[PDB]
Amino acid sequence: TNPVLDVDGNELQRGQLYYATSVMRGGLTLAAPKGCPLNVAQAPFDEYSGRPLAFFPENADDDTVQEGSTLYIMFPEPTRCPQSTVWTFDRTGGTTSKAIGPHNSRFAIRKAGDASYQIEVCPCSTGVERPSCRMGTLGLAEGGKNVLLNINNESPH
Amino acid sequence: TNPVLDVDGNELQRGQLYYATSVMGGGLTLAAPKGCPLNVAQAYSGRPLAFFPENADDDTVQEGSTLYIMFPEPTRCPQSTVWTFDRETGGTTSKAIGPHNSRFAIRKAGDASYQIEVCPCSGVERPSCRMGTLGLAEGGKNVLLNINNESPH
Repeated sequence: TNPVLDVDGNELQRGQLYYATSVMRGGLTLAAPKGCPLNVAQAPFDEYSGRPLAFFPENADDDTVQEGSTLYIMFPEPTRCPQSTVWTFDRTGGTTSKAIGPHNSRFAIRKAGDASYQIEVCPCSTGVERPSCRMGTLGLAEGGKNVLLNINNESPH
Repeated sequence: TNPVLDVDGNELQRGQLYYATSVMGGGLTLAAPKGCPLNVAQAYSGRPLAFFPENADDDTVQEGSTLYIMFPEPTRCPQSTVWTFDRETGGTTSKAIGPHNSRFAIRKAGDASYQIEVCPCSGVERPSCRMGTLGLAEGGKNVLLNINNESPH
């Protein structure tokens, strides 16, 4: 079909760590003030490569992530907030609080991937949007005409 | 200290996925009725685990030093897939992280003798099989011994 590749030329595997490193204006993190639900945001300083992401297709298969097929995204690291590190869309931006739902549509928790300077994210089932940097306390993710292009590079290889 | 080896004689890493398989039957999963939150349960080999020392150091899981345990997998419940002793007396799913001093029922520990075990540290005791629909996890004197084996290696 059309798998999503990493910066080395290799496919994306489910449960494996990748950085959402940006070819645009770095990676993504979990950031919110004071309290709790962390919101998905962009990494601040310059050593901040970001936090590693794990992508999980909805159906068990050959565990390869493909372009356009729906999935779940999560930061598989423990956080200071009790909410799930899996991505939710509020309808606002992306939060961390996501259940999983293998029924019919209406579930602002399923994302997807599609190409352009690499791949992109689509909060879609029948197609809703394509997130971009919010921009202003934290570089949150929303949806725009100028959209956040990122390349997925693997944490230890 | 002494590192927790996995079943192949190799150390436990952090982030690396491990199945906490029993020794006499099944691994650990997340389980509850049709209502949230989820509790750690026993049974398949279960669900994979992930261990995170509270210090970013050698990146080895070692005997005694505290750590967080998480299921790095998406769940049907909004709560964190990181462990949290409930103290009201099972293992739940509101895993926060705390660098403050003691009184934090989320950090755990490893203890040898099977091979390794678990402990709620910040210790109180060692978790057992709870048997409280599905078999949860409580701390007791009839401990639950598990062994850590790796998922694609």
